[PDB]
Amino acid sequence: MVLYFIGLGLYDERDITCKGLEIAKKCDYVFAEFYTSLMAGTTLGRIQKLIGKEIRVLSREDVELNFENIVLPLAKENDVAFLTPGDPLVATTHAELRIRAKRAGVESYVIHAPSIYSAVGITGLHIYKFGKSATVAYPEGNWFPTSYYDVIKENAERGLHTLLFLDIKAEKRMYMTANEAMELLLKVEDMKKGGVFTDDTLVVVLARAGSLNPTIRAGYVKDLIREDFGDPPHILIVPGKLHIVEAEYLVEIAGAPREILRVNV
Amino acid sequence: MVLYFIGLGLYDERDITCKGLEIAKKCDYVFAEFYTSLMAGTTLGRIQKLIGKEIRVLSREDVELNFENIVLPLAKENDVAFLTPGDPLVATTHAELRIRAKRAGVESYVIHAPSIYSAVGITGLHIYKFGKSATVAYPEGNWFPTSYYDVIKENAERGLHTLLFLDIKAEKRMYMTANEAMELLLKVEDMKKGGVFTDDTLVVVLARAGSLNPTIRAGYVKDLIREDFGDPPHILIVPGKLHIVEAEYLVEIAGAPREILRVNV
Ligand SMILES: Nc1ncnc2c1ncn2[C@@H]1O[C@H](CSCC[C@H](N)C(=O)O)[C@@H](O)[C@H]1O
Ligand code: NA
Repeated sequence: MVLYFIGLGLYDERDITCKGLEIAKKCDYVFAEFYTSLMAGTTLGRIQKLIGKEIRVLSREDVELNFENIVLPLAKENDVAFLTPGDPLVATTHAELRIRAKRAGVESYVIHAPSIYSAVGITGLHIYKFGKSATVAYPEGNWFPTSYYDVIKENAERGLHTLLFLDIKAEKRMYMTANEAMELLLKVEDMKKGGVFTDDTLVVVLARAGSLNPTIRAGYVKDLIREDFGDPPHILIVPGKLHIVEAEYLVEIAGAPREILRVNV
Repeated sequence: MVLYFIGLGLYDERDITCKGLEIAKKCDYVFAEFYTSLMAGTTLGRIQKLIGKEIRVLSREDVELNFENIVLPLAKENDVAFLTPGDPLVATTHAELRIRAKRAGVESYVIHAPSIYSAVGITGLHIYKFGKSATVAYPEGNWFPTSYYDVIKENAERGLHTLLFLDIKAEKRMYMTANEAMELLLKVEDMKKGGVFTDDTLVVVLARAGSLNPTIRAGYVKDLIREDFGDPPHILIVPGKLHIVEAEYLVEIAGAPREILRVNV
């Protein structure tokens, strides 16, 4: 009578840890959701074939409203697994599902998996220099989210990098690209005019982390805003003050303009 | 002709990803480093047994000074693997190694794995709320470093959580405990008197992230500074103002006192 939260990783079914795989193979019932992120290199079949079980995919509503009615009941008499993209507790609200499990008298365990939050290390930017993170959300009707713009400003003033999770509407199969995120940011800059995000701002794009050939690009907005970074998922990063070696990496590995090697201390 | 940077995960030999294990097994040579961190829930022998390859351990100097004379030469005519605890490229000096690979005409690919950076999500604290990260270092001789205290100050001041890595002496296999870290911080608070870290400060301790039975504890320094958090390694987090959902998780899951539901929200 246990519930396992198991991350599947960044790109394909093999990004799962061996610990999670062996545990998943021996669970009675296996559930999962694919609305918190996109694993571009795999399919449900591949996942099912890898763990040797049929997986019941749950919708956001099934989880947020009926987790305790669909999943927990079974966990009271069996060993149940709940699979998610990346790490199950990073930039999701799944952590609260553990409280529900507790209230239903169900023991829960977390099996971590590679996450985009730590994968940013592949950009060459020192991971400890990242500040507050934010999400660039799609404007809805007359509602135009902008708080993520202030997060960048706040981190930039402190010389810290800003990681920007990009929006996702799984049901509409919509995955915000770094380009769309750059366009939204420019529109917010146009209205707020804080000199936070312009055509001359240096940004970094990481696409399909987890795959062997992710797209890692660094450069000025004016040049990257119309560039093709490949299929989603994407994340956008606005670096703060760069260390010489961060700039060297961005140039040598992310194809940034050599001139960023010239750091303004 | 190929060098693989492969993460070993958080705690034991099963924390590597299925993808990382397959690739490691197919490599001609396998190197590893255990100076940036250790795999406390396993041994070199168990890791070597799992991969079925002999693992040549490299020291900090081997890597930082001679990576190109020890690892890259073999990577020119074979498939080589470089294993590191956690997620590759997280340790600040590792990203530069890919530049060294490029300069040597060696292709490199990164195979991610869980990192404490994302695994701390198990504390219930929202990831986007973490600010700049830092390391608590042991004072030595006439050197009393305190920047990690200022980091906590700048983060907390902006409502952000501060992730604190604790000092480690890999070669001597000696870890700084959360208890020791708190003592130092109270000591630093006594000299700077900035009202950042006191007996009433709320803190979270995460130990053995990755294992199925990690220690997640939250409470005030006055009650935790002498509590036994078990075997290392320990991770210390000084949360900023909490969101009610975070506080509820720390209470129900991390045994935090209900007092935080009114005092720290
Ligand atoms: N492989 C990947 N490459 C690029 N961005 C990714 C990614 N996986 C997730 N993201 C980013 O994160 C968003 C989902 S947020 C949920 C993150 C997940 N729990 C994790 O641990 O990674 C996506 O919309 C995208 O912006
Ligand atoms: Na961070």
